[PDB]
Amino acid sequence: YGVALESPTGSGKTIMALKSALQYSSERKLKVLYLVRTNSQEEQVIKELRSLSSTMKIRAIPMQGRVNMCILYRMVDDLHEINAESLAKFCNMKKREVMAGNEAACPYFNFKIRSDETKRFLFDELPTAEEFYDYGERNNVCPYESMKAALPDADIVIAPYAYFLNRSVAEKFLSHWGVSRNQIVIILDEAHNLPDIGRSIGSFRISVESLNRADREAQAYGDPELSQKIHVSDLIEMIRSALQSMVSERCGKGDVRIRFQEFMEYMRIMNKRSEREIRSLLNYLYLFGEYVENEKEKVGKVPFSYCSSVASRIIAFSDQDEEKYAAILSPEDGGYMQAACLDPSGILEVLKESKTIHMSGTLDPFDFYSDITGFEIPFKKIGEIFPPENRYIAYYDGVSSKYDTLDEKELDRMATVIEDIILKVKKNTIVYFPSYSLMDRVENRVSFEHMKEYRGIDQKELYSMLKKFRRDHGTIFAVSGGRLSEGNELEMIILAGLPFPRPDAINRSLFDYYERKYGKGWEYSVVYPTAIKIRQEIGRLIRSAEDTGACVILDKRAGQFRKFIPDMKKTSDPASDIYNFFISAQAR
Ligand code: SF4
Ligand SMILES: [Ca+2]
Repeated sequence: YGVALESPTGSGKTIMALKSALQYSSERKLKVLYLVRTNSQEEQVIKELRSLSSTMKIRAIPMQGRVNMCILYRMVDDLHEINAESLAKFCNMKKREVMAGNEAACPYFNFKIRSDETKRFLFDELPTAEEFYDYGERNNVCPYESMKAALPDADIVIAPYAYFLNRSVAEKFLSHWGVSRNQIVIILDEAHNLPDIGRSIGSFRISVESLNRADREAQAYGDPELSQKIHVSDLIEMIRSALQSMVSERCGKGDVRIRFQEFMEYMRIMNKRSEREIRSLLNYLYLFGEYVENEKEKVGKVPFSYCSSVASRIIAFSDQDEEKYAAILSPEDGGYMQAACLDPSGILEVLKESKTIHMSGTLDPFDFYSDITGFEIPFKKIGEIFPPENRYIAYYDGVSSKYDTLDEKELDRMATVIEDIILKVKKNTIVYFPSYSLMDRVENRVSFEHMKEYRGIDQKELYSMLKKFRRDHGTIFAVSGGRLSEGNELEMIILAGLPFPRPDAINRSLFDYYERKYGKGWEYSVVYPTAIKIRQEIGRLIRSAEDTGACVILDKRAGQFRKFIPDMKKTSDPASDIYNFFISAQAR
């Protein structure tokens, strides 16, 4: 039901896909779906599809949910949480008012949704979703409805994972396409993220600021009596103080694992009631949400209720999840409790109901991906092989890690070794750190003109640095997991510390899960993901068979990763060996 392929990185990954997935494609009616995580990857796919469009016929359109593609809803209202359901009701009512006679109701709903001009743009130019949104904006035509209008005559579709893996959304999506999950083919772009996408989509949380929000909604819409003497506002106060007492009492320096029944226990003891009562009041809150939703709708607002969406998430929290999820409490962002999905096999399972094709270029040992993802498929290493002498991977002793976030002494060795390498190699380097504290500690010990990448991010200032990166000079600092992971220019990578997952309660839980299941919690929850994080930087450094680069790791326990990286070396003088490597590269 699936195939996993590995291509050496860059400009090819998605061309190879249709070149390895014209198999089936259209001889058995099938539709080609392209799932993508970030919008940055989306366009790296679409740019490829655009190139091959002149080769032979392909009719593609990007597809995304109203949550992204509805223009109106951000002007009419602006909520801090939202969902596809509420936007459905909202929009359907607007379309009613337009079709009834009030075109102003929603000025983006008109003939242009079905016009040749619009459909020409979608197929002949094949924009990204962000690009087709902009088109729609300037042309006063709804992007979403346009996509859905163009969909039934589309052979190929490029959508986010979070769109399709939303069960209720996928059903409407396919009901309009005409295709069924039998008649589909799904290409999983950068499928090395599949495990993480599952755990992400699967998880949910109830945060204090979310209760705060429902509290204001409660006051807005009557704050009626749920029980005789307990109002909506009172119930919310009960639920927030359960959470706050839990965060106060249960956790210190950060996250903590708790048991799901604990919240209800805290709920029961504090307020002197049993489950029946608390379950009921929680239900009566969801019902109030339903009232709020109806009341917002009949006015013309987006019918989204914080009390409705909170009610369900608490019910969901307290009810299921004991085996495949973990109950994490957290002090962050006022506090929240979370259902951390530890095993994404059950979320991703819906995919093997269609034919899947797992594209990456970075999932070295497949067993881990198969065991984690729960995908029992063949694995082929389809990719014309780049020579190993064109690459240089090595790890270094000096900066010996007895602790993972301590020792000023061994942090000086981190600064010096870096400074020796960059000043001597003199090439376009980016130094990934495992955290912001180590990067900030190193930067003030270091004394060379570099380029920061601190929290805040914002899309505009990311390019301002990227402009000066490609053009002149060289060095850039970044935290590994950050947004420099989304991209000639590059040449050397200095992993200033091996990018392990943080001492989370979640990562602790994941270890336990893959300890109780395979007796290898370390290999499954720490190493394999870290190896795949590394390989990715190595992969984004060398994309061509004629491109060159180096990648050092400053870590004493980096030796582990030889069986994941079969051409890694070890160094005691990395500065000189990398320089000696680059002299050998220049030669040719
Ligand atoms: S037609 Fe209007 S209400 Fe519907 S998704 Fe488009 S902008 Fe939103
Ligand atoms: Ca509802």
